[PDB]
Amino acid sequence: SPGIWQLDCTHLEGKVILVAVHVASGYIEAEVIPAETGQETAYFLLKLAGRWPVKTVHTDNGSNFTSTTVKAACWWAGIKQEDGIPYNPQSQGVIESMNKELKKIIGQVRDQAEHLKTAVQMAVFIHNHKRKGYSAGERIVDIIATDIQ
Amino acid sequence: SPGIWQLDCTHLEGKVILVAVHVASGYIEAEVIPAETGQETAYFLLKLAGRWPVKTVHTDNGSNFTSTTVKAACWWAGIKQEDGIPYNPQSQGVIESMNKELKKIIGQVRDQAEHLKTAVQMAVFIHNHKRKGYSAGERIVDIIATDIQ
Ligand SMILES: Cc1cc(CO)nn1-c1ccccc1CN
Ligand SMILES: Cc1cc(CO)nn1-c1ccccc1CN
Repeated sequence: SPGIWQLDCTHLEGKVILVAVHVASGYIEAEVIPAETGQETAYFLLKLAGRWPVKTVHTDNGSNFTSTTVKAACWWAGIKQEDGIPYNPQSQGVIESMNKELKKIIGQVRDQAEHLKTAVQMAVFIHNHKRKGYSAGERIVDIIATDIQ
Repeated sequence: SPGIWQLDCTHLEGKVILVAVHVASGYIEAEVIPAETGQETAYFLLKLAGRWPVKTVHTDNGSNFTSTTVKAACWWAGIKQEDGIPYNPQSQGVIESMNKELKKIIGQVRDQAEHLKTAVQMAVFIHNHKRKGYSAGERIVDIIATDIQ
């Protein structure tokens, strides 16, 4: 469970926001992309896995699960590619709630930012620092550190 | 020291590679950008600080130190902006050695990847996972976790 991530794709301003959630902590990384292609998803996973110890990724949909390019990136980066079927039904609600929260924060910034990508990274910052009391950023580091030891 | 990062800008294929190094661990994040502007550097720092607890950044040059946009990003993200003057002269050598190493890895993968940005992220992955025996990725998490506790 320290190495389990879930992909999530949401839309805003006619643009695509690709999100990776560290399931145990709620910590996220995100990027704005023109469209969710296998290539874009593969590149995003490469970046993620160079930065955190990504053991398993639950893909956000069947197209990214099927994608040879995504499979190739998972092979390259040593990631077990899995489906994202909500066997525990609460998983749908959790992801939906996060997308709502993220969009709310995006709305709260951007009087401040010209470009959506800046607003999305501001939202990532606020989400990961928010105390709920530890933050998601604190939880992910503690979870992974405990695993190392 | 858990929160201290150093910026580093290096060049390859007529392109700019912007690197942030976590000084205590040797862990890095990097991106390819068309040119090192204040705007690009500011955005890079925003991304970094949303992902790791960035307390202090030693800027890579005087232009980024001076930049109002970089100063604004540091304000936004709660980062202390500092110079990168090598008061300890070994710091020059360390950064140069890292740039050499990074370019070497890029060369080793360059044929697997069409685009330089992909090769750079492969290099980030290899660098952060390399056992020296802990990896830089392991060291950064342990350093920050110990600071939290
Ligand atoms: C790791 C990764 C990211 C992307 C997409 O940018 N492709 N791969 C990949 C995967 C396997 C082989 C070659 C490549 C490079 N094309
Ligand atoms: C945090 C950050 C990154 C960048 C550059 O993309 N600017 N800022 C910034 C900083 C302060 C205010 C508004 C903005 C938004 N322009």
